[PDB]
Amino acid sequence: PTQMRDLTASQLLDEITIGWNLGNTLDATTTSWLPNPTPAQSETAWGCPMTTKAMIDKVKEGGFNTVRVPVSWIDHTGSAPEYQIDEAWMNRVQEVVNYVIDNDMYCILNIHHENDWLIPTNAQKDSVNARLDAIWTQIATRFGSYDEHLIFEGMNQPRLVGDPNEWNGGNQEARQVINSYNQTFVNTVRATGGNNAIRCLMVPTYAASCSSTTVNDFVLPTDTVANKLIVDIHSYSPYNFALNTSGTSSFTQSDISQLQWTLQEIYNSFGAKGIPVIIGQFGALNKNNINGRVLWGENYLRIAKSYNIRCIWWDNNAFDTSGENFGLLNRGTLTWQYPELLEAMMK
Ligand code: NA
Repeated sequence: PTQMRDLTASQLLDEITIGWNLGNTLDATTTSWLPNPTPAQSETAWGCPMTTKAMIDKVKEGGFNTVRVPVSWIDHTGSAPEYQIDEAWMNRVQEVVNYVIDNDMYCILNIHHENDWLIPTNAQKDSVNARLDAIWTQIATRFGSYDEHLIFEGMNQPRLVGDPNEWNGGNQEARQVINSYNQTFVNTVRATGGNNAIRCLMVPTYAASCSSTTVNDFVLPTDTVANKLIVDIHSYSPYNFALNTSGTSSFTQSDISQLQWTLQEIYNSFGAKGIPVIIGQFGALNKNNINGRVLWGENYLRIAKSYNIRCIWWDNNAFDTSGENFGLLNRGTLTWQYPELLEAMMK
């Protein structure tokens, strides 16, 4: 176990500058077509090249001092009830985490696309809580020796898949059950002891969404140490410009006003109430609209800083694919594909 400062979440978040997601990488799943992938088969399954320290070096040089490492464990988790995590996968995750930690950066490690089993209903609650404890015990034990620069995030976007309001707050039952899942995660990490007793921990709302219904029903977990919990909100806003592939590519003054209200709501919901909050995912799709995204990006970061809210770009290394093109660092050439946009978010 390494020497660790006893920092509050607010103090830790003030040392972050801006963050970068290693997207569509260790979070890639193959569930429907390749059971039991080896670590490399998963990491490359969605088209990204295998990750290198040189990549993270470049992220740091670009002005980011924090990397979120989204990790999907489902394809690497054994049968119930032991839910043994494949040793080779745990080893590879640790290698990538070390690319960040060895760069003196902050690192956020989570569980990501677990929705096949992580279902927020009363019927599933006991079974899901049992598996959360099984896997977070393994993960927290492997990484317990790390200092304050490593943050555990208990879940990504827990939600009611298939429900008419899946992406609209679900139902009250789902929002309340997610409170139990967040509490189990905190309980499981703290029980491993050591540095994990005072590590900062991140928890999402329903779908990591900030809205009246997800905020109203949210219950901050009870903890065994003071001021170590952080809420993660994902906010690809304004929606029509930043997230909707069939929405406008123009960014207007009205969009600036909407962004002001949206990020203000994140602050008023959590930071204004003594709950530290981070925007763990944000971005704007490539719509062949560099001038629009530059104006969007300058205003997003300006407003975020005015509420002291840190932001983490979702970088999925996709530029002109058939899908969501949120790439920023071209991993194939180790070059920034849209340097104007990087500068807009670093100024
Ligand atoms: Na599995």
